[PDB]
Amino acid sequence: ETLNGGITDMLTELANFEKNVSQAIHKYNAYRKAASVIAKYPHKIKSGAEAKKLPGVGTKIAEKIDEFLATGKLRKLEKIRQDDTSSSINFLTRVSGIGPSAARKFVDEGIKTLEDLRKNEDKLNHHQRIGLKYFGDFEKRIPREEMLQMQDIVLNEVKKVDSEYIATVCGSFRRGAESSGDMDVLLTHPSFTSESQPKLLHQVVEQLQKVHFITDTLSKGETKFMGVCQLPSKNDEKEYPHRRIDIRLIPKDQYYCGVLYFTGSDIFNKNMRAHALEKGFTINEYTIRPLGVTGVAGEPLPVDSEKDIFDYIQWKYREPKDRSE
DNA sequence: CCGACGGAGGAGCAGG
DNA sequence: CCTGCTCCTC
DNA sequence: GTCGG
Ligand code: NA
Ligand code: NA
Repeated sequence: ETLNGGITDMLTELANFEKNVSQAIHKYNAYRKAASVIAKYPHKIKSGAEAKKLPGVGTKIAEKIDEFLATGKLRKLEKIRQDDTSSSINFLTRVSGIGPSAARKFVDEGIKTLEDLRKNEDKLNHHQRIGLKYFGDFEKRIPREEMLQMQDIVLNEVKKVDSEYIATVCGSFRRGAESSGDMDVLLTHPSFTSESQPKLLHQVVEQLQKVHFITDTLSKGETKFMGVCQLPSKNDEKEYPHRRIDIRLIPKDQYYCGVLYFTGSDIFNKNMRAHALEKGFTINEYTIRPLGVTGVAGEPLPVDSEKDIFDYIQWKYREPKDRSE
C-alpha cells in the first residue's frame, strides 16, 4: 500500500477539486506539493503537528490530517463527493480537451456523463471528440516494454525520412521507469537553429501516419505536434490500446537543454538550476546563460550535449537513471 | 502581512 | 492578412 | 494553501 496513502489520497482528491471545480490552480499545486512530500516521508504520521514540520504542509492541512486520523474521513471531502455538480465537473475533466471551463459549461447545460457527451457530439470540438473516443485507453499506463517498441518505430521511421534528424524519447521513460503515462519525443535538425527546410516536423508526422503508427491529431503546428499512436497488432494477439504522443521540434542549439528539461525529474530540475545559481548561471528549458555582475543574464552558452550543461556549472554528469531528484 | 506560485504552442475565438 | 485573448495541455 | 521575504 503506502505508509500514509490514506492521507495522500485525501490530499490528491482535494487537489483535483481545487483544480477542476474551484479553478484554484495554486491550491491544486499546494495540495499536490503536500501529497508529494508526505508520500516521501518515511514514517507514519501520528498527528497533524507531525506533518506540519514538513515543507509544504501548513495550518489547514495539519488540521485536516488531525481529523482524518481521528475519524478516518474528511467531511469537506464527504460533502464534495455527494454534491452531484462538483463531481460531474470533476469527472468530465478526465476527457482530453475538457478542462475546468468546458466541464462546468457542459454540466450547466445538462451534460454530466460520457453518454451525455456521445449524445452531444455537435457541442464537442475535435480534440474533445478524440479524447472521448479514447477515454478508456488514455487512462491506461504504458508498460516499459511497450515504450521500447514505440521508441524503436519512432527513431527507425525518423531515420528513414532523414539520417540527420535527432530524436530523443524523454520523460520518466528515459530515467528508466517501469511505465509511462505517454510518449514525449524531442526532435531537431541541423538546418533549424535559433538564427534561422520549412516542413521539418510535418514530414516526420506524415511518415508516422503513413505506416499507420499515428492515428489521430489533437493539435499540430510548425514546432509542436500532439496526437495519438498505436502499436501494430502482432497478428497473433489482441490490438494494443491507443496512446498519447507529443513531438516537439526544437532548434539544435537549444536541443539538449530541452532534452535535459523534459527528462526531469521536476525535483532534479529544481535542484539543478538551484546549483546553477550559486555558481553564477541560469538555466531554463532553452539555454544556460551566465550571470551577470548586477544579476543580468548574458548570451546563451554553446551546448552540444547534456554533459556540457553539467560541466558549465561544475556538476558531475548524472545518468538519466540517477536523475529522480 | 502579502505577493508568488512555470509558462508557451496550438485551437478557437474576437477584432482590427 | 494580422495581433491578442482564454482554454487546454504537459 | 503554503512559503519566504
Ligand atoms: Na510546514
Ligand atoms: Na481534460
